[PDB]
Amino acid sequence: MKGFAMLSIGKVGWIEKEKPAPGPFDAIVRPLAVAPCTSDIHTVFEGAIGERHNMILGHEAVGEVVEVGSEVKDFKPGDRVVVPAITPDWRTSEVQRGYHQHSGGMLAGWKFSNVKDGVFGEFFHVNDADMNLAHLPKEIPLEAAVMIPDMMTTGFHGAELADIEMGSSVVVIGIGAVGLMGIAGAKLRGAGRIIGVGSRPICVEAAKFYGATDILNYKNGHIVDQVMKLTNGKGVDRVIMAGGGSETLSQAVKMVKPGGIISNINYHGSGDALLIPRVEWGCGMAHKTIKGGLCPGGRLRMERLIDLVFYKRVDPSKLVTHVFRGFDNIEKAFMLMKDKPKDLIKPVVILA
Amino acid sequence: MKGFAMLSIGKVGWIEKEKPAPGPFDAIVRPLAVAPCTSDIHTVFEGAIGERHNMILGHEAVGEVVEVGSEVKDFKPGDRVVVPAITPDWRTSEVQRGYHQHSGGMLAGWKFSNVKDGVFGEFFHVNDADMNLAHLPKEIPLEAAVMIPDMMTTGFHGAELADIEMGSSVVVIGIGAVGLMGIAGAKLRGAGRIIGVGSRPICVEAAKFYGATDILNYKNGHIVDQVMKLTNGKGVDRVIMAGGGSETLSQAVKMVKPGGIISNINYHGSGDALLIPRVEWGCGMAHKTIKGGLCPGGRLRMERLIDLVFYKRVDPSKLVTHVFRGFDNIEKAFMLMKDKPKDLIKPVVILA
Amino acid sequence: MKGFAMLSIGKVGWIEKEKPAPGPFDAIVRPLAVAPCTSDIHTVFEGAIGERHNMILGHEAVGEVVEVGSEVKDFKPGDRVVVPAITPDWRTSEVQRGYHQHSGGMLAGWKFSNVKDGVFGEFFHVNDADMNLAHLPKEIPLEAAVMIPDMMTTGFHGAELADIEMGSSVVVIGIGAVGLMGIAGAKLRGAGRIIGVGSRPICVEAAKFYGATDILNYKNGHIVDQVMKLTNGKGVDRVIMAGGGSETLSQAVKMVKPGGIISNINYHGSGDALLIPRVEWGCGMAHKTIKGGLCPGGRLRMERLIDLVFYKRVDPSKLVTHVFRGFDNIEKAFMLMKDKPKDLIKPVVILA
Amino acid sequence: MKGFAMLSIGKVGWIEKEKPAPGPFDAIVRPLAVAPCTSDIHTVFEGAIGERHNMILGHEAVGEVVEVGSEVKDFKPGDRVVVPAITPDWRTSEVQRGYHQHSGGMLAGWKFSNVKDGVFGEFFHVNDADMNLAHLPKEIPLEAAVMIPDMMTTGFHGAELADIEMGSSVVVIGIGAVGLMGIAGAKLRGAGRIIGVGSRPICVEAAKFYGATDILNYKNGHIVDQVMKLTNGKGVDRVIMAGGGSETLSQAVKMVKPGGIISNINYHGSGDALLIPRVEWGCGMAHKTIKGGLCPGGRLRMERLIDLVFYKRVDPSKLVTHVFRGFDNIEKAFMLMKDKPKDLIKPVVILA
Ligand SMILES: [Cl-]
Ligand SMILES: [Cl-]
Ligand SMILES: [Cl-]
Ligand SMILES: [Cl-]
Ligand SMILES: [Cl-]
Ligand SMILES: [Cl-]
Ligand SMILES: [Zn+2]
Ligand SMILES: [Zn+2]
Ligand SMILES: [Zn+2]
Ligand SMILES: [Zn+2]
Repeated sequence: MKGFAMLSIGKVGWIEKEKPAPGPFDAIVRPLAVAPCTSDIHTVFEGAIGERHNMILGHEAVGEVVEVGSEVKDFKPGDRVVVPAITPDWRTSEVQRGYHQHSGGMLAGWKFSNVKDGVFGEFFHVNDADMNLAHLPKEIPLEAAVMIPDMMTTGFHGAELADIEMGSSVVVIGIGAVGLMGIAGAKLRGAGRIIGVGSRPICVEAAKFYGATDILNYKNGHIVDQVMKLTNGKGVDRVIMAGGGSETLSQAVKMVKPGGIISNINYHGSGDALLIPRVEWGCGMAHKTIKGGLCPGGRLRMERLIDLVFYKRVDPSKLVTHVFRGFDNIEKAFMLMKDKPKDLIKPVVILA
Repeated sequence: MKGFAMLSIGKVGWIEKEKPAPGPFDAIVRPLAVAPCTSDIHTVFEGAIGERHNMILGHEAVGEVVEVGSEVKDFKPGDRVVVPAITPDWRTSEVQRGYHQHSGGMLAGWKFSNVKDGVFGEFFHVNDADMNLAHLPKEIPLEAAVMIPDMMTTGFHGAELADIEMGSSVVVIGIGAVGLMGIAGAKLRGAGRIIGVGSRPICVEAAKFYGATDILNYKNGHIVDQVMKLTNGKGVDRVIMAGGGSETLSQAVKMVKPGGIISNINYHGSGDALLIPRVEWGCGMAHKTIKGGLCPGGRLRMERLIDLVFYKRVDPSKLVTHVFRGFDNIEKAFMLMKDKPKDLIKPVVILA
Repeated sequence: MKGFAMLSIGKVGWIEKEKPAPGPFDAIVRPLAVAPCTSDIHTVFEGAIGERHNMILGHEAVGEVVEVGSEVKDFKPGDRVVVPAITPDWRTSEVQRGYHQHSGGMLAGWKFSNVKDGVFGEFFHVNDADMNLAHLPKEIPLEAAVMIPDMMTTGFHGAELADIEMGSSVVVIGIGAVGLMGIAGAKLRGAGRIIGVGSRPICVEAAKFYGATDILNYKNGHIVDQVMKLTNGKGVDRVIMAGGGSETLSQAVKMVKPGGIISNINYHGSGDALLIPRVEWGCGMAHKTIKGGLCPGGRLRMERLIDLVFYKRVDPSKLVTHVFRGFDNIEKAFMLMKDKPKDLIKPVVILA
Repeated sequence: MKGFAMLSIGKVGWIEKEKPAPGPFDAIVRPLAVAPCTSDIHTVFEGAIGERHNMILGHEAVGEVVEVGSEVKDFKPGDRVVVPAITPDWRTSEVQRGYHQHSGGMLAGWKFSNVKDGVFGEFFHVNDADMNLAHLPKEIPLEAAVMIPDMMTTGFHGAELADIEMGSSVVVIGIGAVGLMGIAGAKLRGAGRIIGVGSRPICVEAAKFYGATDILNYKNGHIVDQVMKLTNGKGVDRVIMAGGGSETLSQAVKMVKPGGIISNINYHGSGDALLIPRVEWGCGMAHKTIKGGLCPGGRLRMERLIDLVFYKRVDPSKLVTHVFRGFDNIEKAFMLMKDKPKDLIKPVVILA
């Protein structure tokens, strides 16, 4: 089979690999719709998580079950499923500890396009079908469904980690796909004011649609100053770091109230360190908590988000600004995330 | 001054009381809009809180500050305010413990028409204005605003206590005003499926408006059997108890999943005890946590709920089915809560 | 092989059964030390979990692995291991929800002597050896180690659910083995005053040993009255229910502060319902949270408790008043739990 | 009256000041025993929190009330009291938010020797006596009690913020007085393995006494390698940062497991930023939570810590390596904190 792979740092291309076969608990799946992630740009062009050789890319897919192992009980060939970007080995210590994202080591629940051939191939392999796949309700369009495995789970996790109080104020820094789902998640956790930070007009409109009550641009002056101005010097209860550089951490510390929470869902891809401003962190005593977490995955996570879409709590289709037909256009969609045109949020490639 | 009072258990009527004066930290407030609460029906007629003599009733008001003590800093004569039903003494050990609702004793945070002349007078007294009042944006209509002091803080507290997971299923038993804000709160906490329980058509329509995806009627079979058939024997993740008898707890225990949470905000004003079904509570080992709390009050709570209304996260006006004008209709509005018309959710009396 | 079995309700005896064989992920273990649980007495003589036929009793063992399936990686024949009383199926929705104790159904994590042949046999079966077994350090005596599978995890879970604040006052109702571990767990969570409730002299001394500052005996007045007296009317921050009838629930509600928490770890094998006193539960608004959970099991839990024993944070050997040797003494140990004598806390039978 | 004070950055001396008078809620207290804090060293000589002129230093005292305001109810002249280091204004939004340490602003709950004359004078002023004083039981000697206002509440807060799981592993970096209480606190939260990092023999002995099961010295290699060695490369569940420079944060991140928590209580007094290592923090996605908080104060905190001392949960007397008599020796003790002789942990000056 063919797949679109990372050949080595800085290099991508189509390659040929043998079609994968399932273990007793696994599934072979055919992608029906897929999408490229900013994370893969980081890993390919920034070397953000080490070198790789001929690793098929991509980890956002809706698919058709093509075969299952003899122990798989809940899925069968022909079943349409949503595939989480995160597909943990479930029988590990980290799972017993409550962190499947890290089953087998740091970030190891994220297999596709990390330590496993991704979804940009004619077939891909899913470990532990029964624990890691969710059935796709026919009422959910492919384009929207494909926003669930990564964009929705990541953005909503930003809002979960934030431990938002009802009616409290939230700043979401960065309004790309993850940030927009951060705003939406924040809204679904009962935030009052939601201040989005960004400027691409299509992101700004998306942001308002998902619940931002205010939009700040980096031109009306420093973001921190603007937030202080909007809040009369009082700052905000929560900050979700969804994009930008690592100087965003400092901005977040400077913007939040003492006792607030800063939630990072941003995949930082470069730099040796992230910096915490000493003084505004109360010299370590301001109770400004800093969290940062890989999105949840697995079947339960998908079914929960599926329910959120099915019952129309959120509509992730607005994230999808580009849709292409055809296997080969995986590459086109991939290059789209690299040069990132100004009208782009998320591309989806339809394969059926 | 005049005030509408409980003369004694089973008796209400207008009385003449001396106009209250403020200590250095207090404000005197004149109401602009008020509403009656079901809980005052309990105390007046079921002696639910013991005997009382000439206690002015009511604890749901938006008002205007008339005078403030020499130590009051943030409010002055003229300001329009939302008054929480719960107005605690803030210098107590329960406050250091984090439970203002019980400052000075169980439920002691609730003073108005509990241990203090309530808001159905030409004027009323607010202890600690700076800590207990919040400015009312002019953008918010009185009939919506008056839903904040009690109905909203109560319904929402049901959803908070419930510790809702994003996408999880919630049953709300009882769809009166509080129950309806429970449904809204659940949605605002990110609930997927929300199953409301109750019959009154007008409540039913408000329940759908606030987020209910299902409405269960007692008399289509016992509620637990209905919930099971809806959820294919799986049960629900959370139950909020907002109305009905004490048998409601057993129903909750039976329908909620192990590891689930049952959140009560209902006033149970009759019977010696509530019953937990031993077997369905796993004989004590089912991790079915049971919680029950008085609504938060104070300035912060009000300010937070106000932001939710102000940024249109919730529209409380659909709670109001009856609007009266003039100080005299307070009586009519109160008795309306006693006989409970079919078309009634919540009555409001507009004064100026 | 032979095992000591529940022949049917009210009847116990030795039976012959075939030696179990392991699946790919399982282990066959031989007991090196075992102990009887009060829970089994309820099962056999009160039919508290339904009738059973020839079900081997017991679920507290330290053992020697004698056989492992082909997929077992961390355990091999000859390994000395601590076996948790709870051995869940790990690949289930309840696990993904964070509740292994309920994997596959309410309490389904508890297999041994519930839905599965228990440890009172020449051999027994442990499902999922890698997830469910823990290595026993040679430095821990068998009799101490066999308190870990159940007594310590249950008792400590009582303190965990109690969510104890440092320096706060805790009452533990019932000072049998579980309550004594409740006392120890509470001290290890940083409780200040710990008030144990019981009368048996041997349990009384042990309670003191594990950290009780006060021991209350019903012969000195109503427990609630006594707690109110000890706390000069203020009550206590937390109550752990570890023994007594279901009337302990009412006592616990009446003695805890508003905002407090009541943690049940007691197995109520009798009655139709537990009763919550209405008034003292603030008619549902006192923020008096009621929790109740089956103990955690599996490998992580065992390994954490082992560390606590290993580093001398707790000494569970004081739970052990009777040490027998040999399989026959299993029956003697069991019956000892039945007609519980006055010098008895926990009996242990050492097999090699 | 006489006071020992910071004249300006890098300068200390005795000065004469007006004896303060109480407001209606305040008390005037004379010190019976005081201790100096490393924090005052940072503020004076590193100008860590900015310029100051004639600010009486010190915020750790046990004292006798010599006058109260007309509104003070629970304290009278002659009463012996433990005075918390943190004495917040209780009627503020931050208190409503649950963060009294920052009442009126970041760190503002900390008044003595921050933005108010401290306890190193013949008298000092305590705002809101009834909320901020605790009675000293006669059973507690002055030297132990004076460890409560700061050392104990700070070290214990480190363990509380760390959210320790029972039997889990903890590294405490820095074993001066605060770190030693961090060790004790962690043991009182049910920690299993506890690894202390530090070198001074007297601290090493105290660390063992308080619960450290291992002790690491910077001399024997990089701390992170040492910890990876003690833990078979698995790292630890929690890290408490209680001393050292800011490079400690990077150490803590490298040391802790994914899903772990890092709790800072160290008062950093120099440098622009603190660095988080990008890679070891999973590029922002390792779920390695960073916390950092000023110690709780107020009456309740003191009362709970008094219980821990009274009921012999912790014996803070071992922190006191130097006791001097006489008011003038405040200077002696303070200079000890500057010079840090190898046998010093905490000095105490007895004034009665
Ligand atoms: Cl096509
Ligand atoms: Cl006051
Ligand atoms: Cl096998
Ligand atoms: Cl003993
Ligand atoms: Cl060990
Ligand atoms: Cl005051
Ligand atoms: Zn991605
Ligand atoms: Zn009410
Ligand atoms: Zn048992
Ligand atoms: Zn200090």
